[PDB]
Amino acid sequence: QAAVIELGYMGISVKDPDAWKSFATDMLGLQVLDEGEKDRFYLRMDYWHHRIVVHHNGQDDLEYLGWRVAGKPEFEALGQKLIDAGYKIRICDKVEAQERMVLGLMKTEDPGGNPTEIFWGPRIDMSNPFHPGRPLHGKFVTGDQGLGHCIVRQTDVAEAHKFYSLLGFRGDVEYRIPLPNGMTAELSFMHCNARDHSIAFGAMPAAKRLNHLMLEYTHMEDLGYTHQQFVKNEIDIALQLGIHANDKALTFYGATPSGWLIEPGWRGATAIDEAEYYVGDIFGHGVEATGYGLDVKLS
Amino acid sequence: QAAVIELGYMGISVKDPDAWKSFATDMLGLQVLDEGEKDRFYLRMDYWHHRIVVHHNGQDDLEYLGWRVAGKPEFEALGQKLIDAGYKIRICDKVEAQERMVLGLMKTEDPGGNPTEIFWGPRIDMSNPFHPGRPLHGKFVTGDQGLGHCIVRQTDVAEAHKFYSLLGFRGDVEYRIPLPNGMTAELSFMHCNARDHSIAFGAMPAAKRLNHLMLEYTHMEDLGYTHQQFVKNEIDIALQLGIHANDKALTFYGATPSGWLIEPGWRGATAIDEAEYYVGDIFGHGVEATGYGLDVKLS
Amino acid sequence: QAAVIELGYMGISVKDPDAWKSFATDMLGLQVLDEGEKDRFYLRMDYWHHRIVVHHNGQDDLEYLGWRVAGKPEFEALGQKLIDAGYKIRICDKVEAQERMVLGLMKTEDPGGNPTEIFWGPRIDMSNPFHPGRPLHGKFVTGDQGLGHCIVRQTDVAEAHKFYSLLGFRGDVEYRIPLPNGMTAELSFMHCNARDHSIAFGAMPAAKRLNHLMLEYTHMEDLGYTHQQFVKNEIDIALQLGIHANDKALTFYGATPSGWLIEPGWRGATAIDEAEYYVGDIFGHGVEATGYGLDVKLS
Amino acid sequence: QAAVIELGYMGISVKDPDAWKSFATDMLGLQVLDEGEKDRFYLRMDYWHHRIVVHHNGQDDLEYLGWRVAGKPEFEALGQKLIDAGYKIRICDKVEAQERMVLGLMKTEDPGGNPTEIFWGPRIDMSNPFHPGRPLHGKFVTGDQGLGHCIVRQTDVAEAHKFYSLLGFRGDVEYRIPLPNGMTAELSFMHCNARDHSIAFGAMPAAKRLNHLMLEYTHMEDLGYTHQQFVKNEIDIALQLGIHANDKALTFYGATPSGWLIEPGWRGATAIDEAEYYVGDIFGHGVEATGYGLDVKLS
Amino acid sequence: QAAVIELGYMGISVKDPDAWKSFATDMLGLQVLDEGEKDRFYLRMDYWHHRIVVHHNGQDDLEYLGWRVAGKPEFEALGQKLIDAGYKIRICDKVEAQERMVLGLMKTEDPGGNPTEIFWGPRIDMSNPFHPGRPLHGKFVTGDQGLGHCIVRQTDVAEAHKFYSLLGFRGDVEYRIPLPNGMTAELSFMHCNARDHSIAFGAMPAAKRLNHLMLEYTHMEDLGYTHQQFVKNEIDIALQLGIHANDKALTFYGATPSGWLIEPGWRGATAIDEAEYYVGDIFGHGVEATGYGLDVKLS
Ligand SMILES: Cc1ccc(O)c(O)c1
Ligand SMILES: Cc1ccc(O)c(O)c1
Ligand SMILES: Cc1ccc(O)c(O)c1
Ligand SMILES: Cc1ccc(O)c(O)c1
Ligand SMILES: Cc1ccc(O)c(O)c1
Ligand SMILES: Cc1ccc(O)c(O)c1
Ligand SMILES: Cc1ccc(O)c(O)c1
Ligand SMILES: Cc1ccc(O)c(O)c1
Ligand SMILES: Cc1ccc(O)c(O)c1
Ligand SMILES: Cc1ccc(O)c(O)c1
Ligand SMILES: Cc1ccc(O)c(O)c1
Ligand SMILES: Cc1ccc(O)c(O)c1
Ligand SMILES: Cc1ccc(O)c(O)c1
Ligand SMILES: Cc1ccc(O)c(O)c1
Ligand SMILES: Cc1ccc(O)c(O)c1
Ligand SMILES: Cc1ccc(O)c(O)c1
Ligand SMILES: Cc1ccc(O)c(O)c1
Ligand SMILES: Cc1ccc(O)c(O)c1
Ligand SMILES: Cc1ccc(O)c(O)c1
Ligand SMILES: Cc1ccc(O)c(O)c1
Ligand SMILES: Cc1ccc(O)c(O)c1
Ligand SMILES: Cc1ccc(O)c(O)c1
Ligand SMILES: Cc1ccc(O)c(O)c1
Ligand SMILES: Cc1ccc(O)c(O)c1
Ligand SMILES: Cc1ccc(O)c(O)c1
Ligand SMILES: Cc1ccc(O)c(O)c1
Ligand SMILES: Cc1ccc(O)c(O)c1
Ligand SMILES: Cc1ccc(O)c(O)c1
Ligand SMILES: Cc1ccc(O)c(O)c1
Ligand SMILES: Cc1ccc(O)c(O)c1
Ligand SMILES: [Fe+2]
Ligand SMILES: [Fe+2]
Ligand SMILES: [Fe+2]
Ligand SMILES: [Fe+2]
Ligand SMILES: [Fe+2]
Ligand SMILES: [Mg+2]
Ligand SMILES: [Mg+2]
Ligand SMILES: [Mg+2]
Ligand SMILES: [Mg+2]
Ligand SMILES: [Mg+2]
Repeated sequence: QAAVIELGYMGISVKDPDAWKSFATDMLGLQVLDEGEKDRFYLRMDYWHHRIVVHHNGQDDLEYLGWRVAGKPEFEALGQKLIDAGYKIRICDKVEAQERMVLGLMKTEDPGGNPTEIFWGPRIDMSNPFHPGRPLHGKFVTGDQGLGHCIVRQTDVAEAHKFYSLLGFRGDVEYRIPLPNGMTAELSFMHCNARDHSIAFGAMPAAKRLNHLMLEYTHMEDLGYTHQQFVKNEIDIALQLGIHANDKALTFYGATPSGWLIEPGWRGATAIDEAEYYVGDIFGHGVEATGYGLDVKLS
Repeated sequence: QAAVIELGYMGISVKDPDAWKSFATDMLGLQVLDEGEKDRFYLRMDYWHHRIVVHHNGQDDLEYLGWRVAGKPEFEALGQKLIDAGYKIRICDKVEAQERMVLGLMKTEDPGGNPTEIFWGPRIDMSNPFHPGRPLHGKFVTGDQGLGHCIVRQTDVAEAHKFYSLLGFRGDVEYRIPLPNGMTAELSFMHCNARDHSIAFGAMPAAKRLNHLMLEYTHMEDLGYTHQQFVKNEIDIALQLGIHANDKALTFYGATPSGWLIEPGWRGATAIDEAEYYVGDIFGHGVEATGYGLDVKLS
Repeated sequence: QAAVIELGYMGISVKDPDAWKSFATDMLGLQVLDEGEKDRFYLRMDYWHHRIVVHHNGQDDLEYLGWRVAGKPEFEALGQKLIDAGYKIRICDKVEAQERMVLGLMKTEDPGGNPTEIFWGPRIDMSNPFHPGRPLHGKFVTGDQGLGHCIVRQTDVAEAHKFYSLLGFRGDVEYRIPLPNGMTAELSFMHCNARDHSIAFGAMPAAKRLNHLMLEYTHMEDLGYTHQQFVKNEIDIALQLGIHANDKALTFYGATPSGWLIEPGWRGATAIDEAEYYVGDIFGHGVEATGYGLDVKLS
Repeated sequence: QAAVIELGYMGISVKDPDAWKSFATDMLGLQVLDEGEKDRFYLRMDYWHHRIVVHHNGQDDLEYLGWRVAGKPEFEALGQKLIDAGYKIRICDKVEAQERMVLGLMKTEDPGGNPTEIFWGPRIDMSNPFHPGRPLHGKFVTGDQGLGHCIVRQTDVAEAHKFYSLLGFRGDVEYRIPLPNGMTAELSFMHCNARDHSIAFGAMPAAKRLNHLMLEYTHMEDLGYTHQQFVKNEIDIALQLGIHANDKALTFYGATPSGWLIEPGWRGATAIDEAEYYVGDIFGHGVEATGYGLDVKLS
Repeated sequence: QAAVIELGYMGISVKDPDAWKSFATDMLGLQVLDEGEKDRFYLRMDYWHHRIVVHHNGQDDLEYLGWRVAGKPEFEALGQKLIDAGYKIRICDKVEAQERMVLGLMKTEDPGGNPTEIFWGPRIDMSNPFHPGRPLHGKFVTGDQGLGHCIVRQTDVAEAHKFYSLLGFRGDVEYRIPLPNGMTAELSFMHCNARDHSIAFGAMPAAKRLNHLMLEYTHMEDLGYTHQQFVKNEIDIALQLGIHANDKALTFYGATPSGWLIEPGWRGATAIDEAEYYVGDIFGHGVEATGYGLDVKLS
């Protein structure tokens, strides 16, 4: 059955490109690639030409998520599936596909308004191995798991679930978290490969499309050094170190120059098709810096 | 689903059979088998009776590619599939099948005019283990991967892709290579088993059906010795040693007595169903000898 | 898809039960189980209550082959498949099923006239571990591979193939063996599990239903001792020690007291779905004693 | 502790070099190497320049056994050990060492009169991989196990044992075999590496220094084919196929053109330091052709 | 027994430090570390503070080899062993040890005049992971194998062998290579850990202490890219790509800015204690650029 197989790339727009270059390299160990374009640069994690496009003169938010399918037959099948179900899509011409450096490209929006791209045939620069922006003990976990995961804004969880399910994702409510005001927040997490989740959401108020992006190190030492960099440089940590009940990953959440959060992590477990839920994390992920997309403790 | 499972055998015709015997044995380590026929001999690589038929009084080009299916049910299913799709096929009688030493045989041509045979039931001489034409450290990689791969001539890539897809192959454009004249050459690569590719093509001008045949050694030492044989004997090397971005194989391309190229290699990676593309090889495969099927550098 | 999964049991009839008890125990290492019945006894190989039923006052030939399916749903599906295709079957009542010690039983004949039973739910005596009729270094290869294999008589190979294919077997002509008279004998071999073949046949003249039964030792030492027993006791060996091209097993063929052959063996390879053929065995299996079901050399 | 580590090479002399070339290649699969010397040629089994030197104008017997030590320090230590114990040795000059193609060489005789050489630094031709004299499924077992083993003549087992023990071998009486005349033959077997034995002997009357040489195939198929070659060509088999109780190897013993026996085999077990004994082999090794070094059955 | 366990560090002096920084980073992928010292900088390969010290205002040759022992007890034992055998050593004070960044240090010269240091307790910067001077697919092989190997000048091979044997190395003559003038060059290779050799030499005329330094990549792709860098930048290659008979490594030899050779390589085999010799390499290592420390082909 035709399905999305990974979060292949994403685009963000920023107001301060120079701050983003220093942040990405020094704080995270990502590689900056500048192709001489006036309005954008790239961040690499592996052999792909890029994983993140960073657009200038921007909004400090997500621009697009790029979801990969295996090839042209799955691209065509999924496109027709979306059309048959009543979703509005546009099949892109050669110029637009070349902009993203993919062989085939279609554009749509998810039910929450998040620009969503489906593509086949990423550009891989095997001649240009990843070279991190600071020394690293290891590298990033990508491969069959794609670049990482995001929590994005939604207005109707059922509608969002319908859309991502059509795309081949699996998952449902995995957390029922008590809120300070007596309500219970339901968070849904969906997978499309071995990464425990690639997309997640609730129907929570949010000023930005993007709540956080999670990037995963192969080595615990790089995660620890990254955490220390945030502390040393007095960068806000919204949720402190902890371990998630679903994916078993060791992570924290820190501010980016755009105000949405980065979640550096290590040791994510394999996705499971069998739905379960929790009322909190294993421990940690307590609130430190207030006033971010995540103001409430997870355990 | 019924599908081609390997490149089982191939036939070539040559103007100089004696030169071909010395080339195949000394330069490559293939085994010559002469069954006393006036007009042909065989080259072996493994337990199969043969992998290559070498016809005399010839054209210095490919005569046929022989694609294996698992058995009679898949043979019949694929035959009917070709007929239903409007392709012209001929089901061969016992005499023609016996000529190829197979249990069932059908003949057609691919959209580029390359004679294409589909068969089941190869003859295996378990009593006669491979005995290479020169001493070898190892042997050849065949088995589930078939004999090797070819690049062949096509006039319409989309039509070629349709035909091979019907036969059960998977793959698409994997290289977009800049050409000296400012154009971009698109090369497509298709697999039917664990070998990264078994057939590949672009819509490129070509005097011969066959651009090159790739044969894979189990041992790096045999590849190195083969490379040294080409250098020592001053045989043209069209593309020097390098590593492909798609299959990760260490290979070079040298002249055969027929003028098309042999690509001896080592360390091919497992095929992947997920389409990606590159703008060049990892490195190497630079042009040395000019005037062959490949005049342009691959990295 | 519903299919036969193993040769579960078989029945033979004999004129000399006492000779058969001594032969089975001393020459082969099978276990004799006598349940006090006037007209039969059993031979064991493993935890099954039995693998071979030996009927008295007999014909020195095969009485029935018992083919297992996984359970009742597959039994019912296969029964209906046979009926729909025009084959005559009888679904057995409780008394007949109890005679065979199975939970469900149907009876038919293959196109060559060989009585064929299909059943589910064999009786396993876990409380009664196999105890061989002579000391053994090892045991027998059974399990997922069933008891062994037989070559049986057929009058029309295509009809036989159709029947066994309906039952879920796979396989075709694997040998084209030159005969002394200038003809070529075609032998077909079919599998229904990991055993390289469980049933095989050609359209060859035969006085008996059963040409041979093959039983496989886990240990080479037991095969060698068995071979030595045949030599020491001057029991006819029709085909001497050799190795088959298809299953790679080390075997010989010796006379039983019933005149059909036993093929003791060791080291059978895993079945393959990809059809190939040979013109002889790896070596050995030359003719020694003449006048048996196999009078012609296999290599 | 300084010790012999393998049977590295051996020398034989023959009356019929041409018969020996055909025998070694066709019957055994050894590689003939002729360096243009008037009086000798070589047999190869692996990457070593050679394992067996075949001298012309000879006696149809063993000329020397060449025992390897790890290096110069062990060579010197063992030389001094032999001198201290009262054995007569000669340290060879450069010319004599070069004849054997070794870096250091000493010559002596064992207590039975068998010329015995101790050396370090064999010549290995890594550029020249083994190329068998007939097609082989596999190759030979050499490496840490050396070339094979011999039974040689002795007049005093205790004296022989003392000598080989000084050289670093371990082992003792492993067989007490009943003889037709009512006596019991004691055979001793000694190891110096993982090969179950490299040298063995009893105090038995013998016209030749060499009773037999055992060579081990990696693949059972090559052993079987070799056995079939002896049968087909009507070459005397002194002891038929069987399995040894000590090393668990499948072997037979056949005549060479020199009248002493070759023991082709397969599946030798790892040497053990713990002494045990047997009164016969597992089975087989019965007498067929009479009048050879071995006239008595082993089981 | 106390012994040297690896080539831990080395010092070189150069006339052109800027050329060396560009060469080391771009051509080899080494990491430049400048600690602000006026007269030296460092090259890193791994977590060690450094592996190579590069001194300014120099002689374009080796300054010292630094051989590690396990700890203080082995340092003291080896020091006393050298004194007892009549070698001149100096035990260094704290200032000299701190210069090398080691816990204990002694200085001597080998019999060929090559400055030789023995130390315990290297400085490891676990906080500062290796960051190569160009992007790399992999990293370097160091660890238990130390930094690499050198061939250095000697005037008396027996004396050199005595010295290195006292230090705990093992090895002897491994090559007897025919020279153009009819002589035979003997080369000796010694190991002190799993690296096939760490030091090697003959008694050959040489203008420099250092003939070559070998550095080993984990990944074949980095070796290939390095080879391509030498070709592209028209840097002299003295011996072309080939494989050594002793260590089985794929290597070539290229000019450094100091005129002695670097030998980049991949796939070195484990050292063996059993001495063997060869008359050439497996193949390759033919002469290209003349006028370097190696003017003669190795195969
Ligand atoms: C900000 C921006 C710039 C270019 C694009 O193609 C896009 O999608 C967004
Ligand atoms: C919500 C939104 C609107 C426009 C943008 O360019 C963007 O990144 C986000
Ligand atoms: C907890 C949360 C915060 C912001 C979001 O956009 C979301 O989907 C969930
Ligand atoms: C649950 C799961 C695990 C691994 C996968 O590759 C996948 O698609 C789903
Ligand atoms: C592994 C670990 C250690 C300390 C923490 O506070 C935590 O959340 C996790
Ligand atoms: C509650 C939760 C679980 C896993 C995540 O990756 C995350 O961001 C939040
Ligand atoms: C040249 C040639 C000869 C015989 C054939 O069967 C064939 O296909 C081609
Ligand atoms: C193009 C072509 C035509 C005829 C042949 O026999 C051949 O090998 C090729
Ligand atoms: C690059 C190339 C050259 C010749 C061909 O026939 C082809 O398909 C591709
Ligand atoms: C991609 C792939 C890998 C292995 C196979 O056997 C196959 O058919 C396809
Ligand atoms: C492994 C390797 C070594 C050298 C080369 O030039 C190359 O292309 C590959
Ligand atoms: C560009 C390319 C990649 C892989 C191949 O086998 C080949 O011949 C060419
Ligand atoms: C001879 C015989 C006896 C009983 C049976 O049930 C049978 O099938 C055959
Ligand atoms: C052919 C045949 C007929 C009756 C039997 O009982 C039997 O075993 C065989
Ligand atoms: C060779 C052979 C002999 C007897 C048979 O019944 C058969 O099917 C095949
Ligand atoms: C070819 C094959 C191998 C194993 C099996 O279990 C089977 O049913 C078929
Ligand atoms: C393993 C083996 C040994 C001897 C033989 O004759 C044979 O056929 C097989
Ligand atoms: C020719 C052949 C192959 C395999 C067998 O089991 C057999 O009985 C015969
Ligand atoms: C017969 C013979 C010839 C030369 C030798 O060196 C030797 O030991 C024996
Ligand atoms: C006993 C004996 C004597 C001389 C030889 O040359 C020989 O090979 C054997
Ligand atoms: C049994 C035997 C035969 C000959 C010998 O030389 C020997 O040592 C033992
Ligand atoms: C008994 C034994 C086993 C292995 C060896 O390497 C050895 O020297 C001894
Ligand atoms: C494995 C084997 C088979 C038959 C024999 O006679 C023997 O000795 C060994
Ligand atoms: C009795 C015996 C055991 C092992 C051998 O190798 C042999 O030649 C004899
Ligand atoms: C050239 C140089 C400079 C400082 C040192 O300590 C040394 O050994 C060499
Ligand atoms: C031979 C030599 C002399 C002095 C040095 O500083 C040096 O590096 C080498
Ligand atoms: C072959 C060679 C060249 C230079 C040296 O210093 C050496 O020891 C060996
Ligand atoms: C020969 C060898 C192999 C590994 C080692 O660690 C060593 O010291 C020696
Ligand atoms: C692996 C390899 C390939 C080509 C060569 O020339 C060589 O020496 C080694
Ligand atoms: C002849 C040789 C072998 C191995 C080496 O590392 C080397 O430099 C030279
Ligand atoms: Fe997250
Ligand atoms: Fe190719
Ligand atoms: Fe059989
Ligand atoms: Fe023996
Ligand atoms: Fe070297
Ligand atoms: Mg989940
Ligand atoms: Mg592909
Ligand atoms: Mg089969
Ligand atoms: Mg023993
Ligand atoms: Mg060595």
